[PDB]
Amino acid sequence: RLSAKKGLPPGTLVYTGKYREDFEIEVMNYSIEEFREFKTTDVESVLPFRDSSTPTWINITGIHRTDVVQRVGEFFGIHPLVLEDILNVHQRPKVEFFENYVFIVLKMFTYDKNLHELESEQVSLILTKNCVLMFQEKIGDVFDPVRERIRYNRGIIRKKRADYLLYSLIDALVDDYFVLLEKIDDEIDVLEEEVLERPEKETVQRTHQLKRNLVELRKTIWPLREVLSSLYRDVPPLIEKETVPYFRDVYDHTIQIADTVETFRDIVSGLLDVYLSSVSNKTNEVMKVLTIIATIFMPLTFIAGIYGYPVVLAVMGVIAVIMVVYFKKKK
Amino acid sequence: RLSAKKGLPPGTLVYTGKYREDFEIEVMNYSIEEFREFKTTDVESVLPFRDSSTPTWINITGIHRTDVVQRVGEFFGIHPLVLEDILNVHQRPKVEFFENYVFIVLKMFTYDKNLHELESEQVSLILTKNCVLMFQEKIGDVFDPVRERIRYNRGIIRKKRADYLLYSLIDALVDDYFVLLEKIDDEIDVLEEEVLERPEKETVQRTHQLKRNLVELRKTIWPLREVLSSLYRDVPPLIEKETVPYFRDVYDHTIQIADTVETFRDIVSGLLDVYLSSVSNKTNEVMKVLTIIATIFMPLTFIAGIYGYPVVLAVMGVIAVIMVVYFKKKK
Amino acid sequence: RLSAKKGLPPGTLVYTGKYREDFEIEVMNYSIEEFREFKTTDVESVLPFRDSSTPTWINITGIHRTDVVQRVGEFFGIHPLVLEDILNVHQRPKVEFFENYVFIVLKMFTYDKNLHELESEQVSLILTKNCVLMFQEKIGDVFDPVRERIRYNRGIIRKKRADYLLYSLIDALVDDYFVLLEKIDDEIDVLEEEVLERPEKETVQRTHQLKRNLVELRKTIWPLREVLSSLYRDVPPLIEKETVPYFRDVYDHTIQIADTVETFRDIVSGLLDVYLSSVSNKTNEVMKVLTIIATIFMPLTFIAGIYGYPVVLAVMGVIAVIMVVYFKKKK
Amino acid sequence: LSAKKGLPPGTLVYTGKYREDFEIEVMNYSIEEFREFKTTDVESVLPFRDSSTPTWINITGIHRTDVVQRVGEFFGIHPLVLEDILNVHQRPKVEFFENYVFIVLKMFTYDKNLHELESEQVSLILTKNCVLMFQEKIGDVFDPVRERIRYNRGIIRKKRADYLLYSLIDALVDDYFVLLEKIDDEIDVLEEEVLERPEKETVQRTHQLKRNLVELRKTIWPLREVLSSLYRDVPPLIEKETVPYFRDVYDHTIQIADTVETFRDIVSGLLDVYLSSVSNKTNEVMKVLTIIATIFMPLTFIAGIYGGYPVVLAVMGVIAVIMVVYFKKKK
Amino acid sequence: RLSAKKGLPPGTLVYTGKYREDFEIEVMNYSIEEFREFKTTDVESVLPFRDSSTPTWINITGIHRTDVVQRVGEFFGIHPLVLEDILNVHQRPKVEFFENYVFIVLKMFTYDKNLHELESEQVSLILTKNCVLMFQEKIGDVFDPVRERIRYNRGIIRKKRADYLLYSLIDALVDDYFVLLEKIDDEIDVLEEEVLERPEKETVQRTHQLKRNLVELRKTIWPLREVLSSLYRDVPPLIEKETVPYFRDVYDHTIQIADTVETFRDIVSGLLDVYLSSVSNKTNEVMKVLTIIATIFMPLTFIAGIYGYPVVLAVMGVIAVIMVVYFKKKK
Ligand SMILES: [Cl-]
Ligand SMILES: [Cl-]
Ligand SMILES: [Cl-]
Ligand SMILES: [Cl-]
Ligand SMILES: [Mg+2]
Ligand SMILES: [Mg+2]
Ligand SMILES: [Mg+2]
Ligand SMILES: [Mg+2]
Ligand SMILES: [Mg+2]
Ligand SMILES: [Mg+2]
Ligand SMILES: [Mg+2]
Ligand SMILES: [Mg+2]
Ligand SMILES: [Mg+2]
Ligand SMILES: [Mg+2]
Ligand SMILES: [Mg+2]
Repeated sequence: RLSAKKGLPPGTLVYTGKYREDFEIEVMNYSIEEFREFKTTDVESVLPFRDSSTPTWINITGIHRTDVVQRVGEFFGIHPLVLEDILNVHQRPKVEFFENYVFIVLKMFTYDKNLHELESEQVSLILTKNCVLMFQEKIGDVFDPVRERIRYNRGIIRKKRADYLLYSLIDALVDDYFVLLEKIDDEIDVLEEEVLERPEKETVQRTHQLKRNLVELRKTIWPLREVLSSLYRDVPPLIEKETVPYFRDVYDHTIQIADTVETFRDIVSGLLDVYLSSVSNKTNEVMKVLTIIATIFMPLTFIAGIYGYPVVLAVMGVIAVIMVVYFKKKK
Repeated sequence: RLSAKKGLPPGTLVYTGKYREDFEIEVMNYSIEEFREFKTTDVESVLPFRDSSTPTWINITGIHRTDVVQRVGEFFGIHPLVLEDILNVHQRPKVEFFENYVFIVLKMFTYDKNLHELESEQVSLILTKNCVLMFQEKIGDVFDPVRERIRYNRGIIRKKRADYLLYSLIDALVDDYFVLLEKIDDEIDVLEEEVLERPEKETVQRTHQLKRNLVELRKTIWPLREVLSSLYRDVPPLIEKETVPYFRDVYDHTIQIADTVETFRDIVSGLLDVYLSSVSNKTNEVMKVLTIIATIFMPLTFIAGIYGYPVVLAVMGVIAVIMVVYFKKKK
Repeated sequence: RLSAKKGLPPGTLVYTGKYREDFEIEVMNYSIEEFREFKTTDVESVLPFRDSSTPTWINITGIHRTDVVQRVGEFFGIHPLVLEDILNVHQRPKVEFFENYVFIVLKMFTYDKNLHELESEQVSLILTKNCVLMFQEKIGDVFDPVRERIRYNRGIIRKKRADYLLYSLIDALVDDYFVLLEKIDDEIDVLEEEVLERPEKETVQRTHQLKRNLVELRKTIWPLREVLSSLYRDVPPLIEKETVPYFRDVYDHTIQIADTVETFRDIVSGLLDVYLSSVSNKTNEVMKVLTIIATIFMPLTFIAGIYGYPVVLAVMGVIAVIMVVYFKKKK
Repeated sequence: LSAKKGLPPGTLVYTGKYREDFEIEVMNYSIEEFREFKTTDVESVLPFRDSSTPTWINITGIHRTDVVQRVGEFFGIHPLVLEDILNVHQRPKVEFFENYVFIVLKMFTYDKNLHELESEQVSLILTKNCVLMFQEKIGDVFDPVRERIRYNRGIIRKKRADYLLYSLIDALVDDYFVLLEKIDDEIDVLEEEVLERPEKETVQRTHQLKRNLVELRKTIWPLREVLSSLYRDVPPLIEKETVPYFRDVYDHTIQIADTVETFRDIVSGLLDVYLSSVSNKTNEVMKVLTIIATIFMPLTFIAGIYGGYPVVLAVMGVIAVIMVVYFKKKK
Repeated sequence: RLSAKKGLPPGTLVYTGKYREDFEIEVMNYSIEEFREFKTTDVESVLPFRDSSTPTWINITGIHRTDVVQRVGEFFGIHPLVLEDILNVHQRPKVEFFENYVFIVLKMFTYDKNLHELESEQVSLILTKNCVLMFQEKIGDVFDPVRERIRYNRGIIRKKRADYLLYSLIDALVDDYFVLLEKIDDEIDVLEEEVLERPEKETVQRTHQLKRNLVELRKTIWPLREVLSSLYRDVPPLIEKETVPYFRDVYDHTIQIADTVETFRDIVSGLLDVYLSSVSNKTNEVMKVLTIIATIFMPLTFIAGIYGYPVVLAVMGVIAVIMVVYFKKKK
């Protein structure tokens, strides 16, 4: 549903999401020499991989299938509290370190331009033995470049173990926030136009909309930085002075992303005061126009009114040009 | 608000609340095999349970009955300073660890929609031997799902000891803040309508009212996070590498709740500036309308006035349509 | 008053106060069995008490008598730097722990309602041997309930030693901040009326006045929290696992008072923006009234003016009622 | 001027603005006797380096970089320190070297009525039995300290050179109280003009004061850190001797910081108070326009339809007093 | 030119910059005795210098030449992750310490006055053995004074080793921020003119522009302080109690720069509210002018209108001077 699933016992596997469309399993098992890869929708087929001596990346898509999550969960010996965190998708990103596995929760965003609105999808990962278990809400992810790298043997991914695969997955995900930040920079640039130039009713709507989107963004990003901070200065089954430099590089991007997001909160928050000033000033002009038209034709209509002749007209042009050369000392 | 109860000695048991309606004791004593449960209003009947070898949940409702709190207090060996903390309900949530008992104070909120106003109830808990003493201000709580779990033997609560009962009750209370958060989100959504759309006198009232409610909400939630932080990374008679994972899960929700509350403070604080801009932009129109009507009929009334003929009327139509085709360059 | 007392040597006893009215000494010496109490204005009479084996509370009122403070100071062996801190009354509250005495400086406030203005008095205390030396600026304090408790043997104060007397004195003073907070809450409640309802010139005065008063209040309360924090987690001649729980209870109120004060800063800071919005929105009405009256009687006065007949009056009523049934589509 | 770029680390440039005067001034003293003189020949003060009795060498006019160099080398002061002496745009600070303490402070001047504040840097070096002092321009706050050595007041003559350093820092810190007093006056004057004399130059002074307060805070906060460091640290500062004295300056330092925060806070609101005073006058100016408008608009119209007589005047007084008794329902 | 370079393996050397114009290498190898210096565009010629026993400063300009960076990188044994950080030009400044080298990334700014806009260039440094490798985007730097010092044997740079050269290069770069800060102080001084004096549409543009520039500036300066904080209290191959005092001096400038940047954020952020008030008040005055002209010539045009004689004119002068001596009680 949404943020209530109340009075249920601790271990209860409920998908609180909204995507119940697809379901797919996808394995990739690889070594320095060779690699295999397949999709199935039968779970019992991927369970043997728990015991590979070679890296495997099991990617379960469509976790609305709580049955499936439970089965994989029990088989790999994952705590029910963890499985529950997998299936509840309104949640702090986070990392927890257990005996024989690392658990990570991350968000993966989408921004629709022009209908200025942003959705997220939760991704969970579990490193354990030679496996990276991945859990997703819906088909469509940012991990495609990583598949190619295993498939077409690019980079060093094939030489390296399962922890480096975790790295590689996290790095693909963090990098995507750069795409997202670029799109948001464009809305900001568009919006600081309308503000001091197209003053309007729907212009104020979009400002607030962006501010709101930024707050949501900040809410994910700051714990995301903490995730990567934790992965970097910590380290159990992450082959150490080996992969640690790589986590640190993602940690760095994380810090960059956080900084850029603060920068936007900052720029945007002033934006309304810029609009307020653009409009109060458009008021000032309307006022001046009213006031000069008023200030000449008020006495002129008065002296023409005291009745009850080209010397009246002449006084009417004298006190009319001493107005206009007084609104040459302001206006 | 009874925020004063001054010049009384440290040990003094005064209920500073406002609920003096009901009174009830309710025991639930349980084990893996069987369970018993009853209500009474005679205190002497519950005191034997102090020495159970099996988990017990004594729940005393209506702590306006200071005499009752004193008796239970003294019998379980609870410090007078703690008993006074129980009866005084204007207070930081908190945890205090003593020799043979943990003491906890929490708040439990109620939001009345439409009459946009929020009340709270304090709940105190004392874990000690195999007991969870609970103290409440008035009938009606969030612990109902927990009773069913003991009654109908759901979950694992019956296999686990008194500390897990503590957990289970806190967990039930923390979860309720999610209900409350959802209701507040709705007011926020409703309010960012009226602000940029139904500009009004009572609209500004509700904004402030919400802001106020948010501040009160923040005041409780932040120390609440600290309560659950303390329970998690600490631990005396809380069967350790057993129940600790559970408190941690509540700790997490606490962090989520905190985060969500900052997000509302943030969104709402801007809401007045959104209103300001919605209104400064409106005034502008009333001004333009006044100014065009002014600016044509000011000189037209003047030249018609300098007379005190269809060539006058013709000049009056020429300088009237050169106005209207100049407010086609703005307005 | 006052505030500079420059280029004087370190040890210099100047009263920088403003109260030079009264002077009084008042002793209360007590034990489990019996108690004595008296007032004097002769100092040499109180000095023997330094060597009681029983708790004594010497209360010197009117420290403008720097001579007296010096005498008592030297006799109990109190550092001249401390005596100077006693007599200088613009000053962070604080605690300083010396060899054979604790020194404490606190403020004690008065809020005059209706003439919305707040004064304070400084109170100093020195625990040393079996004495609590108290120093005050002017007659009238909050310690009256404490006298009663010694006099009429209430509570446990008579069983306990001098440190518990210090506690009692501090506890009485902190509790008075509750009184003061309640009075401030009332001004806030009254002020958030005038803001969105009686918009006015003197209304803005009171807001600022209150904000100012709150800043002054925050300035004292935050270091007050630090005083009590320090007394609680520290402890020399404070009979330990005895009186510590009691300091801890004051510590708790201190935190509550701090929290409440932040809450007011928060609430009040928005209050001007509420007024701004209440006025920017009214201006609107005054504008519309001007604009309707303007917009009908501008052209009506023009056509009646083109003349220098019940078909003129009929056109004047037709275009007058097509206005009013157009301000039935707004206004 | 704070550019002096691409010069090697050791470069002695005076980046100040005061090149007027130059003077040396020694005061050497002991418990028994004291000598003091002025010179402008440096070689005369260098012998003092080896006193067994406290000396206070005060060099005024450090635009004389040659002099600073000579004293520097002779006392064995690192060129990096010497450069910090001559560069006057700089965080106040304390640096502890092998055989000396180095301290940099600011010393302010506020000119009332031309609401503007200048500073002068003071450096100090404690080393052996010397306190070297370096100033930009004649005129300092140290006069009371000279008298105390001259006229053997206080205890300065009994105590060593570290107590002299204290005495000098204490004199300088105290001066900030003078400066804070003067600033409190501007604040009190300004919160008049804001809600009472609304004006163009009123807004100027607000900003000006805000700016002054930011510069002030910039110096005061590191100043607190200087004194914090001197207090809880201590090498050649005769310990449980002079430590109490540094601590007392430390306290003033904290009081000064707290008072400055109080002003930042008070003043920051001050513009919103002005905004509200004006948006409201707007309201009044509006009402006045609107009543005058609303009666004399129709009255000028009916007198205009011609083209009756004390029956028109009577209708003109009726619809004129039904206005005024309608602006008895608002206004 | 973006910040997306997505789905590429960790080690990938892409120049994400925008300057592809020049390319140059420039070595300076020096010792106490003598020095050599040359430019080349052939890389293989500089590689031998890796093994100098004497300090060398290799400065590669035009890192768009990724091939060159790769070659120097591998030969000096620099990790591909660092190389990638060299070529990626959008990036937290930072320091990373590896086995046999220190890596540092810094920015180097340019402010164009009058077209109020600021660009930056990245500079990377690697201290390794007796080399400082420097990497730049485009010809033109701040390091010229440092070349002179080696060339014309000034300062102590020739006596000192490679770590002092690093210091010298970082010190040159940090110093330039003072130039940049001076230029920005000028815009602020100019802008707080236009705000309270030349109120205008393009005046608000520049304010925002400057705020934006400040935020970007702050983004670089803060991690910059962290860079130099890290170099100072850390230290591997930086000859310790030797060069550390020097890094500390840069550290200090860094702190100063940060403090100055906060000061500007602070000053500038209020600048819009100053403009708002300067304009709302130009509203207030325009209003008063309209309202006095209105308020006299409204009734005067009415009584001259009631028809249908020097006693009419006399009443018209009486009620015209009782207005003007009523706008001597306000206005
Ligand atoms: Cl790779
Ligand atoms: Cl359960
Ligand atoms: Cl008591
Ligand atoms: Cl050098
Ligand atoms: Mg749950
Ligand atoms: Mg009490
Ligand atoms: Mg969980
Ligand atoms: Mg605002
Ligand atoms: Mg003093
Ligand atoms: Mg308590
Ligand atoms: Mg330098
Ligand atoms: Mg320096
Ligand atoms: Mg003191
Ligand atoms: Mg990459
Ligand atoms: Mg990188």
